[PDB]
Amino acid sequence: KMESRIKDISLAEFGLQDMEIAKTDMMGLVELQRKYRDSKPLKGARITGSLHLTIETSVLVETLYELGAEIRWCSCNIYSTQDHAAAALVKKNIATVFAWKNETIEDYWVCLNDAMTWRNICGPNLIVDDGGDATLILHEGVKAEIEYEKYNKIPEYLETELDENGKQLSMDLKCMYKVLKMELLKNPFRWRGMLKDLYGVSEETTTGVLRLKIMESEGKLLLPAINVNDSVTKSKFDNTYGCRQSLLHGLFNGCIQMLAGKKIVVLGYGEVGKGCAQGLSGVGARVIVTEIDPICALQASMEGYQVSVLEDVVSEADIFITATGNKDVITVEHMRKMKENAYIANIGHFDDEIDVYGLENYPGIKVIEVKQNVHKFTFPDTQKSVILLCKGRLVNLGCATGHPPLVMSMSFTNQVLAQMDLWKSRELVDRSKNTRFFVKKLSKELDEYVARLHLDVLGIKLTKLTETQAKYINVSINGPYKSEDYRY
Amino acid sequence: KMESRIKDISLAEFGLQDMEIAKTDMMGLVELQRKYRDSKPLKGARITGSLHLTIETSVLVETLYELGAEIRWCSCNIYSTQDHAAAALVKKNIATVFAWKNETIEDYWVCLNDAMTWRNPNDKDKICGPNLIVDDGGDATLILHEGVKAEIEYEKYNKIPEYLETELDENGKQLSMDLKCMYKVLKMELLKNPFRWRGMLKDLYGVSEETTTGVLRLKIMESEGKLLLPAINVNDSVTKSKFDNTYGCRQSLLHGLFNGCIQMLAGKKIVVLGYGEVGKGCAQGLSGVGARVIVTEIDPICALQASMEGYQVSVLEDVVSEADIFITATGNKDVITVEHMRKMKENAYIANIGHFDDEIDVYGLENYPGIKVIEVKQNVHKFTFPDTQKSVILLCKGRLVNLGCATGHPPLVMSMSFTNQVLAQMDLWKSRELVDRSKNTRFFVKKLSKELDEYVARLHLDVLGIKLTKLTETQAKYINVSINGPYKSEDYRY
Amino acid sequence: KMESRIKDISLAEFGLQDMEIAKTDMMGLVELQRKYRDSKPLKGARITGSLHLTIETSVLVETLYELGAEIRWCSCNIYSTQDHAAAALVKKNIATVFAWKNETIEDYWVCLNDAMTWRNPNDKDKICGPNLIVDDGGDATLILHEGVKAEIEYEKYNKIPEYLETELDENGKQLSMDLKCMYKVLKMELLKNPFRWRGMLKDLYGVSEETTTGVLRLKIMESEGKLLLPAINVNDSVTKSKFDNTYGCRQSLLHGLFNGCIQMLAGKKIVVLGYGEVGKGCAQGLSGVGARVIVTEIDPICALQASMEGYQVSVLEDVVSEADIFITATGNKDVITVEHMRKMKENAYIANIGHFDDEIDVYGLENYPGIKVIEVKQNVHKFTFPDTQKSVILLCKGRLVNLGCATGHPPLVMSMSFTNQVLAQMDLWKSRELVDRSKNTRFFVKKLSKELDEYVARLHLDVLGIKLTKLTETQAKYINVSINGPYKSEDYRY
Amino acid sequence: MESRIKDISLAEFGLQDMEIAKTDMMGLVELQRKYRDSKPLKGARITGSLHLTIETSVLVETLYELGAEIRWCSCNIYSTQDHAAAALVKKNIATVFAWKNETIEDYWVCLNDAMTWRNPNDKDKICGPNLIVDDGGDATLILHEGVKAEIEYEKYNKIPEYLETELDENGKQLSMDLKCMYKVLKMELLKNPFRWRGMLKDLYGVSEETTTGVLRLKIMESEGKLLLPAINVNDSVTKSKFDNTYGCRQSLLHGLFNGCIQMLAGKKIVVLGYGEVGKGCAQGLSGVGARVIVTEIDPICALQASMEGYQVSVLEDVVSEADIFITATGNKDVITVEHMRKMKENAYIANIGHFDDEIDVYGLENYPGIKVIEVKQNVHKFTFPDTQKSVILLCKGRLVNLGCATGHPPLVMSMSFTNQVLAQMDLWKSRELVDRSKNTRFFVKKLSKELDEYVARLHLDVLGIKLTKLTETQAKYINVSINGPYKSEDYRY
Ligand SMILES: NC(=O)c1ccc[n+]([C@@H]2O[C@H](COP(=O)([O-])OP(=O)(O)OC[C@H]3O[C@@H](n4cnc5c(N)ncnc54)[C@H](O)[C@@H]3O)[C@@H](O)[C@H]2O)c1
Ligand SMILES: Nc1ncnc2c1ncn2[C@@H]1O[C@H](CO)[C@@H](O)[C@H]1O
Ligand SMILES: [Cl-]
Ligand SMILES: [Cl-]
Ligand SMILES: [Cl-]
Ligand SMILES: [Cl-]
Ligand SMILES: [Cl-]
Ligand SMILES: [Cl-]
Ligand SMILES: [Cl-]
Ligand SMILES: [Cl-]
Ligand SMILES: [Cl-]
Ligand SMILES: [Cl-]
Ligand SMILES: [Cl-]
Ligand SMILES: [Cl-]
Repeated sequence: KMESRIKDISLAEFGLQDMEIAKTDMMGLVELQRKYRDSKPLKGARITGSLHLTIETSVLVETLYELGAEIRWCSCNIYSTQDHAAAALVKKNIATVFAWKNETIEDYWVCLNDAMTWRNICGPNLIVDDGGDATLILHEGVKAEIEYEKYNKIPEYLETELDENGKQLSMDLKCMYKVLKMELLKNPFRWRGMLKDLYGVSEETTTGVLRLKIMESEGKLLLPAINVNDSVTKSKFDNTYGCRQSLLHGLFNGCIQMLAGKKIVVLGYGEVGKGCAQGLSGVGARVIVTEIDPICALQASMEGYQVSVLEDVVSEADIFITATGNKDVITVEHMRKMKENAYIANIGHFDDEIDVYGLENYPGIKVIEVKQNVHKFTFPDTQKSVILLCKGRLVNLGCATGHPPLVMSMSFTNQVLAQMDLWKSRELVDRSKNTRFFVKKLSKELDEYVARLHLDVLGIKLTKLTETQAKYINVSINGPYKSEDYRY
Repeated sequence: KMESRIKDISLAEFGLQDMEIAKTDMMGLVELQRKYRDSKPLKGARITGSLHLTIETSVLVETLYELGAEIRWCSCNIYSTQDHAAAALVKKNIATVFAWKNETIEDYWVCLNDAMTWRNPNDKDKICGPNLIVDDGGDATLILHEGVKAEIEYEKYNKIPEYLETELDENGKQLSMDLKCMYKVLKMELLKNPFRWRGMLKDLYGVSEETTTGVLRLKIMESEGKLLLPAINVNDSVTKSKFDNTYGCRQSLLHGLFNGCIQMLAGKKIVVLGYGEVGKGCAQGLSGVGARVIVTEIDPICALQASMEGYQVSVLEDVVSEADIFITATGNKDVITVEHMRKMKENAYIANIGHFDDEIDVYGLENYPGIKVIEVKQNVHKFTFPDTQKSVILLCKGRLVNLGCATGHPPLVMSMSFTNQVLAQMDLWKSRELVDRSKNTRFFVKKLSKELDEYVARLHLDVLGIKLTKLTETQAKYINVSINGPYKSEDYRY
Repeated sequence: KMESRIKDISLAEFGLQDMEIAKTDMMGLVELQRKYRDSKPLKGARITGSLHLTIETSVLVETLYELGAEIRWCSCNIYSTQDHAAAALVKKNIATVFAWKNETIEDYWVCLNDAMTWRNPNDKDKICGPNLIVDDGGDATLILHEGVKAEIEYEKYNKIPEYLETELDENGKQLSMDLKCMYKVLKMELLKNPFRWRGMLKDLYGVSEETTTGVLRLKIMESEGKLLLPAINVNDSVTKSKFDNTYGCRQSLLHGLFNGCIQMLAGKKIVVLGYGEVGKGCAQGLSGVGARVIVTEIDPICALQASMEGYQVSVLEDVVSEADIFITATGNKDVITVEHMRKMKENAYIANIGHFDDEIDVYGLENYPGIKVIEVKQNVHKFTFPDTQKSVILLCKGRLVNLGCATGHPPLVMSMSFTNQVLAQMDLWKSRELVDRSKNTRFFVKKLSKELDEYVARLHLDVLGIKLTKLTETQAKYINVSINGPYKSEDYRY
Repeated sequence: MESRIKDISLAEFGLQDMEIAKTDMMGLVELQRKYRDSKPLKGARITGSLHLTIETSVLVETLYELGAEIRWCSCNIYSTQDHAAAALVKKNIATVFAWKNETIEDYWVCLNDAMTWRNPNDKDKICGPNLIVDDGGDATLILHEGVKAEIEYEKYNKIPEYLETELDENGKQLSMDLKCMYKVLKMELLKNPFRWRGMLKDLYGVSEETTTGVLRLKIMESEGKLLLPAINVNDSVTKSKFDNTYGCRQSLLHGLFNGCIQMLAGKKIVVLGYGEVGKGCAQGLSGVGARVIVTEIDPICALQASMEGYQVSVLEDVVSEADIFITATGNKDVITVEHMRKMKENAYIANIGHFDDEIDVYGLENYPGIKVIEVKQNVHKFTFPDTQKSVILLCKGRLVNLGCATGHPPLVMSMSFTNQVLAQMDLWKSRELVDRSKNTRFFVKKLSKELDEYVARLHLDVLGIKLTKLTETQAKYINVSINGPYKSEDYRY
């Protein structure tokens, strides 16, 4: 496909308006445009992006374009796209987009595959990823081509509708496999052909980084990678403060009830859980925390929160928010013990945290649409119901518009810097000898730079060290100011 | 009009779903239905309501209906109606509704007038008014009193009064759109029947007023001896002012800002003008998500309260150029002027949470010479001045942002406010016989008792799993109160 | 007793230093001194005070002195006196003081009686009483009323009444130490002069009551027609109840706990019994340092307020075995019983912040069969039950922890409370002539006006750099108030 | 030989507080229960330089129950709790040299005494400790400076001139701490010029408790001057994220409430430094209604403060209007005399960073014609002669939480001290690998994440925390062991 696939081009005007307003606070991206718009450090680069296509993301895409790159983009979640944002990008020819709000799981993988396809067929030079789906289709595509040549037929794991243990494959796996199968019939050298020109990936979130580290250990990582999620100016701000506002927005839109005085269980008290808890407390809720890490559990106590095992609180709590990045944290057996009209939502990257499949396929269960992406499930034996927000997917992006511009600018300034780093290192990626790669992070020098670029947004005034002071604490006047192990 | 005027009847199904979910937390109204649905304490009563037609309001209307009343309803703001809620009411024949989201100011007054019009049960042909009124902001009460004034002035000179035909006030300034459109309706009614409004007085037994601003208008009429019917101040029940006004807004304001303002609130300087019941709640919510609240206030006691909560207290002039967002919660007039807005910084957001659009000089802004306006989104406008080229974003034309850009307060707290409403309506209706107009031309404003105020609270304890302690005989005697209450003096401030 | 009784006069220098520092924030008292030191509105008045003798109280006493009054003072609690503050007053001859930290209950009543005793200015040999009383808790008011009762009963049978000699109450139970020691003083005074107390009535013009508990005792006397002098309820001024009671305790409780309890508050389950003016503040402070507050309450309205602030509301029975710390703020009796304390866990801390030691059954605990007690530190005792071998730590024998283990509320907020006191004393004194005892005559309890309540707040705005906004003529008219106030209705709850 | 303390009769009150404190110090209670029989530290001589509080008494008791002989001194002239010191000497747990309100001269004599041990083989001779528990780096400093002084003594065969002078290399007066330390080093060169180097033979390591002391250790490591192995206890997650932050949240307030008579609500309080400590200080101050203004040099920390609703300014722009100033930088000359002269009447100034350098106290006390008066125990009001304005300083610019109050509470100190005991056990168990016949560089290391999580587990029951346990599938999905560790080494919590 050389032209874009979006919902409505006429929404472009509203998108450009929001983009300009958003830029007031996205000073990091505005500075990169101002500074590098003439020198074009990314000239000639082909960038494919798999990341929530929001207004904030449009400014990221615009920044990459102003720096000389050609762009192809898709969203990393079926409900997160903002149609007016997508329209703005195609209206100005900044990028070729394959994204719309409320995609089917089938269309999600077709869009991702389209975004990965470039014309003279070849692939991208760089990848901006959030969740690891773009990275996954690449690696699984290479595996599928190896297995295809070995037996000279379509591999049986792609045609079966079951996994290795007899259980149904997830819809995401079936739809991806379906795309990989269609591509083996067109060209069985497609994916391995892309490797010649791939110079790296920037990964945005915790869950995607986990998938990258697993590949690194096993020696299966096929391109350089930069962990953007673990920059201080991303994990300590986006993950925490972003969700503090973003979760509330999502709950206010999907849940009609008052949060004050309710017992709200936050499962997981990591970077995201901490923020969720702050916001919920901020509007009068009584947060109960669930956690497996004894250090994180103690942190929750120190902030005045009760720490319990879900089993002891499931019958009495009013709302459940999963923020673990784990699997089967809320089971169907848990949901049956919940009380009438208990709300369930997820803010971790995938829909595995809540057993949504088990709930939808429960024998004789009744489901009704309460509103746009909010469903009420009623069990036949007890006659009790539970309300699920946007089928267990990211509520902050599914029921609302995700994090606001200021924090996304910090996350995206890191992305641009990561893309520039990977591109500037092209020459060192020699595949005639080195087919195996590692995950690295951006330096603390750049991490502090990202923070400096956003100080004027909030009228912050930094103090400057004197020569003597700098020497006393043993740091340079211009930084960095802390050790690599410092936790902020 | 004997049939309803709404946006879309097919949205009724979604409305009934939200109503059932909302009822999980609205235990006060659910209890009143359970208790009085058989005895019908309001049987035969004709109730007209002028109050934001939200899902929460649908449950209020349903409660009044289950208690035997016939209902006619309209919204008290052009942007607050939830079309699916309105559809649910007409779908089940609970009430006759005249309301839709995004009404014109002209249609607002026509809807209110329609809601006030009833067909005479004796002679299905003639016109009469309601027996009771549920009001929020005082507009239903205003059209009644101004209608009576207009009829007095009509008979005196035997012609349409000149104050209704002019488009200017007593000083040469343009009348507000709300006054022109109301006057236009009063004029049309003088041509149909010049005894319409005074005719309604025979059967009017009272009004329940929901908000601070409407109560102010009632107290002014009481002092001047111009109040034409009994009134109950629902806003000053402890279970309304200390919960709805404060905790309702804590959530409700944030919802409105999140929907209308795309920016992050954390670290921003947000000015909350007015630190009363509403301002206090607004400040709590804003702080809750990391904002730096600056407070403006005229009351030295309220100003000190703000300091004790860690907030800076300043005059708007000293903070207008640096602050990022402005929230008016004063119940006053011209708190944000055009001269203030010109000194604001690029893309500063302005919003109002007090009952009317007077707090911000919206008329002055829209009519500023050579100003450019553009719609950022549904009910959000960006105004750009021609000389400085700087812009300000206004949320829903300076009207209630919590109801204009969002869905207002959540069910739990509205159930507390509405349980008071039902009790007020039952009180006014039960006192009918004492309202003798052949002699008593003087009416007053009263409040519900503390006994009932505590009752409202008891009805909602199970929603949040609250467990009350019960006094022993000795304890009750020691603190000099009954085991069953009331537990505090009338002057207690909670 | 011409001369004072205090612990150590050499501590006077430190007291005068703290007084000057405290005055930086006590702008209300500093303004009254500046304004009235020349005109002496209280010249010739004899004032007896029964109120915690802290540095803050020294500035109150100094203010009354600069306004022309002669002063005699005692503390209203055996642990609250700050010896350096008492020394400062006697060093400068501002007042005659009878107070020291760690008084015995016996000495407490002797000090109060001494403070009530004055030398007749006409005939130096004879005795008389005060003209005005500054009271906190109602003990000065109590000894007066019980003294009059004792004299009536003395003349009736011409002998010492038997209720004063017995060590038991009407049901066989031991009298409280406070009753025994007061009775012992009243008995001595009947032997010196059986017309002493009734003689004081001739010149008594009123009492200013500082706290909730004392006001309750005044209202009971008012109903029964037993109140023998005019009274002003200072506690219910907005600038007292909404600041002192709430914000004072937010800091003051923490100070007390940090000094008496060695443990960390963060993450602990702390039960606050009573969520009134004081409880609300206690909860804010505790949350502020990471505690998990659980609330007990009998009032459904107050219970709901606690929920809205994110606190769990439970009955003590359901949380007594698991909670770590217990804080009583009810103004009630037997809220923590010995049966409750036996179910508590090892080294659970128990403290009280309500005015008297009745909230916790301290007598029952100290007299429990075979119980072992040990002093952990200055005014902190650990009690160990013999059967379970478990222990509970009690802070300063169940008396005011904020004043017993720490120094009470800080200057800023006490200045607001004490500015009301001075204004109350001036009011009572200026009304002398209207107090005619040759006639019926029932006395009542009244409050200060809102005009004065706002005045108190204005006097403290500069302390925190608060900038008030001023209403325009139009704005004042729109909201129907004077530009200079008052700004709210009498029923407004702030 | 025998201890030096204020009053032995206060011992009974100390033992009472120790037992109460142990209810929450479950980490130390568990170590005692577990290792009291096997005595993993048997035969070890431990010298400690750390605030002698009730909490510290439980640490000392734990080390004793594990078989060590102990000598102890405080690491600050105002932090000692006399009843705690008395308790240790009453039960013969340790030999103590500490009392509240020491003179700077006596502080260094106490530290030197604590470092002195009687040779077990030949009772006549002197030796040093095997292990050192340090907080601030003073025990580590006297050792290194003592070795330097002995090298310079033999070279020139005379007392080095830098020890006799009362001035530094630029003509400025030496700090009292340097003069008094030098005075002790000089006296020891006259008794025995091989004393300090003699201790090196048996030194197996030091556990450093605080940020500032770690900085001093890292400087020595870079320069190749570190003379013994070291463990950075301060950077364990169960120390920096709890003690530094949550400890101060309560501890600062306690100090201010005791030293400052004023109400904190509504006041503009400047917290200089928004690091681990600053964050906690700000939380507590906000908790009681103050309006916190933050000062910071780090753009990342500055942004963190904004996100919590705090204004971030340079001191110059807020010094005339702010009411209270709290230094938490670990830096030098953050509050100067020129700053204090611009402050308003009765502005309060306090420090919570480890040393008194953050505030120019020397400059203030020695200002021409200044008047000083004692407001109370360790609180002084200084009045400038030209403007007539005054500033109140809390405990001469030293740790206000420990100077005006009792420091952090037991729960968090148990977490910090459980790390200490584990560090001491680690250093002692590695003795054999410390071979000085080969002159190797010594480095600073940290405890493992396995142990860091262990410390947290030991304190879960104190607050009734209930941990969830991962299933086999879950553990595999997130790629961790069911028993941990649960996070990567770079994770910031
Ligand atoms: N009182 C206590 O009980 C206690 C407890 C723990 C640590 N400490 C001490 O507190 C100090 C700080 O500890 P930490 O762990 O927070 O250190 P940290 O590095 O975490 O924080 C120090 C902060 O100060 C900032 N800073 C440095 N110089 C500055 C200047 N001139 N102006 C503004 N900001 C400046 C740094 O950027 C940093 O954010 C250390 O001296 C440490 O020993 C004391
Ligand atoms: N408004 C937004 N636009 C784009 N990405 C977002 C937004 N809000 C959150 N995210 C990203 O989505 C990721 C989770 O999929 C987060 O780690 C975050 O970086
Ligand atoms: Cl619990
Ligand atoms: Cl490093
Ligand atoms: Cl229509
Ligand atoms: Cl200011
Ligand atoms: Cl002009
Ligand atoms: Cl005597
Ligand atoms: Cl005057
Ligand atoms: Cl519960
Ligand atoms: Cl054992
Ligand atoms: Cl030499
Ligand atoms: Cl030299
Ligand atoms: Cl500012």
